[PDB]
Amino acid sequence: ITCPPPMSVEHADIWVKSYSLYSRERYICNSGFKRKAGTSSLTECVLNKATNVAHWTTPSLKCIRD
Repeated sequence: ITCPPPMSVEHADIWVKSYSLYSRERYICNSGFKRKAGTSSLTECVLNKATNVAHWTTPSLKCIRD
């Protein structure tokens, strides 16, 4: 039980080599960028109780320098 590709964020990178059911990942930001005051980039493989496949939340993320 692996997940679909996490394709979100915008101003950030992630690496997760094999995914997993009920796995948490945070975005590394873009090259040097910081999370703005309050933004959360927690992409968690949450079981959507219908599709039987854990997908990757809805994280807003505002990675802006520095």
